[PDB]
Amino acid sequence: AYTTFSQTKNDQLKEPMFFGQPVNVARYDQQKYDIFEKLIEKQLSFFWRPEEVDVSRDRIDYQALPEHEKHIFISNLKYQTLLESIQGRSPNVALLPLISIPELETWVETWAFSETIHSRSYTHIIRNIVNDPSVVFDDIVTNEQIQKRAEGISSYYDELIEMTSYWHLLGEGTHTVNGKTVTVSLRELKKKLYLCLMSVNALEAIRFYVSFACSFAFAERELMEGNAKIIRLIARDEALHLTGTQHMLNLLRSGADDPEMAEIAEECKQECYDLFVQAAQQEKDWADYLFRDGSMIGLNKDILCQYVEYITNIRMQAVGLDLPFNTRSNPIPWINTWLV
Amino acid sequence: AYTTFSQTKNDQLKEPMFFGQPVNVARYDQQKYDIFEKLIEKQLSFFWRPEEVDVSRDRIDYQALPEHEKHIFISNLKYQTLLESIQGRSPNVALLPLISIPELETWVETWAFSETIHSRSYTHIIRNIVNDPSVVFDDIVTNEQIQKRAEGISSYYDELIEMTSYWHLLGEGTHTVNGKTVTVSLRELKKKLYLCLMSVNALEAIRFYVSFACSFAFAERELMEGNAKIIRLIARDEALHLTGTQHMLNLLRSGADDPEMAEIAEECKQECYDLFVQAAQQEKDWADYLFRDGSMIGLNKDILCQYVEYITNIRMQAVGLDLPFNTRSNPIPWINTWLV
Ligand SMILES: [Fe+3]
Ligand SMILES: [Fe+3]
Ligand SMILES: [Fe+3]
Ligand SMILES: [Fe+3]
Ligand SMILES: [Hg+2]
Ligand SMILES: [Hg+2]
Ligand SMILES: [Hg+2]
Ligand SMILES: [Hg+2]
Ligand SMILES: [Hg+2]
Ligand SMILES: [Hg+2]
Ligand SMILES: [Hg+2]
Ligand SMILES: [Hg+2]
Ligand SMILES: [Hg+2]
Ligand SMILES: [Hg+2]
Ligand SMILES: [O]
Ligand SMILES: [O]
Repeated sequence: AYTTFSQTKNDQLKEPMFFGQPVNVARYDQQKYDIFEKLIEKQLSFFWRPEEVDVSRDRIDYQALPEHEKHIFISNLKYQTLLESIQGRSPNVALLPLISIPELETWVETWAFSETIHSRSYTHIIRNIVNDPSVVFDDIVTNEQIQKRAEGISSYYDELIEMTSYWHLLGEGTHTVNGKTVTVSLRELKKKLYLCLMSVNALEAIRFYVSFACSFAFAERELMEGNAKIIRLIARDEALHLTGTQHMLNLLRSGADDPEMAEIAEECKQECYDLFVQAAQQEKDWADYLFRDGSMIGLNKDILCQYVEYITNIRMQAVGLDLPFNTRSNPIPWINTWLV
Repeated sequence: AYTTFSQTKNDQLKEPMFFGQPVNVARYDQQKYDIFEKLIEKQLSFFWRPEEVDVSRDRIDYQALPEHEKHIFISNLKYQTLLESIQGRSPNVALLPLISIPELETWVETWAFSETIHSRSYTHIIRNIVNDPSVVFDDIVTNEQIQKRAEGISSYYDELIEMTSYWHLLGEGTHTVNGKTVTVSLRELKKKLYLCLMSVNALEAIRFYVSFACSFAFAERELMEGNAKIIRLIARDEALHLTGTQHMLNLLRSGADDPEMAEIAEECKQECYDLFVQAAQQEKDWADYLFRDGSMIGLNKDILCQYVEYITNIRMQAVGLDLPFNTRSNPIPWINTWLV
């Protein structure tokens, strides 16, 4: 029941963000929520080309790094690459088919595009600091430790995508597919989308910032400057991305959009909460692998765990969730230098 | 089923363009088909922003235009806008779930993004010439003369998408859904893909170029020059888009990527041929509506039909199809000043 151009003439200002009539005409002279049009404009003004960034000094710095520091740097970079690869395609494949207002549709496609740029920036770095990029990339696929911290992200997207396909193909109701009773509930699909959004928020607002911190710890040492410039540009984009999800989520919560969504947000707020807690624990567990061969002066498991609790509390409060961790001050104030 | 991150470590250099294992790691240090990485690079270097183009004098030009000429200009514009709206979302929703090599996946996302920039530019133009955009945007959805090609185009995409979902959910075989038998064949799915692709090639290589001619005729008379500058940038991007689909199609029919595709394409060559002729015929018929109240300088029914046939022959030959029209030289050499 999905269409690349619905023939019904509809008022796009009255459609909900998700699950309404598929978007027809892409117009930008008006919007239901101008925040998304503002995000598109901002992201477009931030356009940057990875290959332009000079990383010729990074090869020297990297090779000069002690084995354990190279391990920290490379493990962190491989994790960023993993998430970036997923973020480049998922917003488009999982969300795009469910959007019913033009400004949000284009925001998602712009957001997804900026992610491929980030992935390209990572190839640019890897390619210039290692002899064979294939070892780094192949390792990303295997290596349980990396897939361990990312566990749950791709599977959630995949589940939303599958449920969406059933909805579009069969419509709401109880069906019989190859002798099996398959239930298709729009309410259930909405919750899956809602929670997918919460997970993407946790991903970009928490997981990536923890990685930024690890990257900048080297920048603080006057090392890996090329990579540092790239991380600064990426973080600049990420701030827009998480701003977008925080708005989608808080707007759905307000009851000003789809009424059922506000009900859903309230109904499963414990799931939203649990999603962040698990995400936070995963970042902590990752520390054991990251520092397996040793840590660095101002970068270890304790400092990383403290930062996770710090950033998690801030992100959760921004979407109206109770705080799971004790409140504390920024364990690494030096990161402000590299951010904003 | 589809996944946003296949856990199997595979060789992306040996996967076919479509239907192979979903792409995991987005890497750009290597590629099976170099052309896609070059197109991404070129498209990025062509980045531009509609808002930066001065279109301040187009409103006065449009108002002074004779009624029939206003009709010609606005009808043409509405058609282009319709097509960009489709091209912005469709490549992503339709092709992404079927791509199995990284360079092709990112090209499609970059190509799609590029299309949203074009849609944004049309809003920029429309807002600075009618000061009442809604009338223009709503007519796109319902205009009978326009909503004929749109239907066929959206139909190919929609059918491919639907068959793709069935394949991903149920796989090949004979299934039952609520008392009905549902057959899923990979051969038929591959044919549909080959068919969207051929149709998209005609959309960008023929349909849009005819519209470019409709647009630059005004520029030749030093009118609607704001619009003209924007169309030049769009046509510049379009050359890359058609180059992309041409390579996809030639690789698929040559048998170097998938022997079954080469086999399938040879079987439906007559269908493809007719598909191309039909597209050309729709563009021709559009002339009766465009010049129903009179034609203009250097542009009329006969000239347009000549250009359609000239362009169609070139594009079809480029993808290995026979020429349906009598050969001739460019009927409007002056167009080359705005194209290539
Ligand atoms: Fe990113
Ligand atoms: Fe992001
Ligand atoms: Fe376009
Ligand atoms: Fe195009
Ligand atoms: Hg998700
Ligand atoms: Hg860190
Ligand atoms: Hg819920
Ligand atoms: Hg919640
Ligand atoms: Hg802690
Ligand atoms: Hg198509
Ligand atoms: Hg024309
Ligand atoms: Hg064919
Ligand atoms: Hg064809
Ligand atoms: Hg003709
Ligand atoms: O990002
Ligand atoms: O295009």
